[PDB]
Amino acid sequence: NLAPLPPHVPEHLVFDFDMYNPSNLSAGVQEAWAVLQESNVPDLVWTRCNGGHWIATRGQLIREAYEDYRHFSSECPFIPREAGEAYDFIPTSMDPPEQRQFRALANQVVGMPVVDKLENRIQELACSLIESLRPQGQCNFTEDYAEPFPIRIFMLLAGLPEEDIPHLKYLTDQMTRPDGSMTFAEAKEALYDYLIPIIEQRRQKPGTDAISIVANGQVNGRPITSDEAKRMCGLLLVGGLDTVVNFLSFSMEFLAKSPEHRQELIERPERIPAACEELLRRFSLVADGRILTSDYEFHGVQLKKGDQILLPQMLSGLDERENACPMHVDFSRQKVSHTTFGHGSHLCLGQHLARREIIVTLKEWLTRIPDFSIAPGAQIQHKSGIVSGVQALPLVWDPATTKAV
Ligand code: HEM
Ligand SMILES: O=C1[C@H]2C[C@@H]3C[C@@H](C[C@H]1C3)C2
Repeated sequence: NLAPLPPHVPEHLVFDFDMYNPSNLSAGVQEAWAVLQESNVPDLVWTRCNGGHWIATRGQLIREAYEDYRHFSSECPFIPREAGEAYDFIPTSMDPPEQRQFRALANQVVGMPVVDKLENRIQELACSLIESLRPQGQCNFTEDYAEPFPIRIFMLLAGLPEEDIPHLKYLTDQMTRPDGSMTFAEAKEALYDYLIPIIEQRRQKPGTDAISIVANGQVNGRPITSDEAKRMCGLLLVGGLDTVVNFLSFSMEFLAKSPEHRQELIERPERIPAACEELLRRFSLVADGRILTSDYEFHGVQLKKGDQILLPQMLSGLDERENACPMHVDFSRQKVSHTTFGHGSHLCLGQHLARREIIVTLKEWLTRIPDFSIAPGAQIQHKSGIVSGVQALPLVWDPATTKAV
């Protein structure tokens, strides 16, 4: 289901890439996308899939377009257009200067200072989860770790019931990796139905949790509106529930297949941080976009007002012009170049938290379970979308090679 090519589009710029179901999926999701960067592919393509939209294929263009909010508006950041349109999250669906007051409040909630306060819990949960798995000699890493670890931390931060996870997680997933089961607007509303009463409650009676702080915040000197708070909290949820979770499964699938990479990290822990960045570059997973505010000519291509463009953050650090031998994982790259957390005014406030969680996982897993692999005859499936993911991750190990801490 291809949409008819609009008049302004040169047919030589056509490359029908399905962000929800790319052709090379079996190879790995990063590998499916990376098709976009082959020699046969122009820098700026038009896809007839998912209603028709441009895609920038190179790090140089992606960065440029991210910097340029004047032309590339966040007002409609998701594809398909109906999704982009229903999209009302704060501060993500706003351009500067309006975005700033909101970002500033989001940052109070998820920023460094919060990470620093949550450290011991992050550590405590990881060690608790891993120690619990260790003696088993096998898990479902996605379900057994990647999901609980980050989500239980977020639930704790937000002051929400762990019981709500399954419902919440389903809804967040419909938004990034739609099933057809629900439209975006519907998923969005259900999430909002959830949030509304909570916000009310926290406006009347303030906690110290993330939601209580957002609900009672000041922005441009006056108090945040209930609708505003609902719109920030909605984003905080998708961020917390759908990001780190997918990231850890890609990284663990790689560690499982690469003993040499595991060893390195065991012997020379001083490299953990560097390895983390390199994993963030290699297993990049987010792709959203922007909307043209007007007619514009970008790198010789005519963009029309209202066109959407996908600016795949995942792609920048996969770009040969940015990284020599991109698909190769090398812990000692002189320069790890990526835009994994985005670029421009919308750079991820949740990045400090995301790194702390990744570094603790790596440190803590490798300590106790140094030797593991993917289960004999399990087939690892990737899933593509706004945020890509791994279906299931069956791991096996010999209990006897583990170390109790
Ligand atoms: C590996 C993990 C993550 C990745 C790769 C990631 C990626 C991104 C990207 C690419 C953007 C900007 C998108 C755009 O410009 O439209 C973004 C923004 C944001 N992310 Fe992260 N995210 C991650 C984890 C988190 C976490 C754990 C949270 C906190 C709950 C979070 C909260 C946010 C927020 C609040 C923004 C909006 C900032 C603004 O609009 O000014 N993210 N993220
Ligand atoms: O609306 C969202 C923004 C862009 C990406 C990452 C995070 C959660 C979802 C998908 C921030």
